[PDB]
Amino acid sequence: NLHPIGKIAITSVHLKLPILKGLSNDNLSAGAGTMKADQKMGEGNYALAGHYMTNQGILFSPLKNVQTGDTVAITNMKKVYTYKVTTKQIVNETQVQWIDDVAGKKLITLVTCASPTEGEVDRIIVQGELQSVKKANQKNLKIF
Repeated sequence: NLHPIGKIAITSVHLKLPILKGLSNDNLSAGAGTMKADQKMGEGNYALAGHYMTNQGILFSPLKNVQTGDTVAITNMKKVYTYKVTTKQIVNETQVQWIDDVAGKKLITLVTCASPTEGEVDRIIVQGELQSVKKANQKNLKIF
């Protein structure tokens, strides 16, 4: 009853989660929440945040194991957008610049806490560049 607007797959770390609109605590506990009101898949910098771990278990923690070169796919069930990871950082929560649109680039930015410890101030950032956009068919949707 959070009404997902998509799904995210990172095959390299066996992550498959719903994409939800906004960073409600429920959204962050269930999957990847859109960090900006006006972002679109395959445009500017598409920013997604998820909790490191929930009561249930691991959620966006796998981001710590993502490597430069790994593929990240998102879909809205119209098109499938595949990104290639270009960097992974541990950064301070103050570094808001990481989610900003970057002129002439099509980026995805994935954010989670650097650990599950209470009052964690650092964030794992995985960022990638758009490699392909497809029609959401049988072939392209298999990974979700």
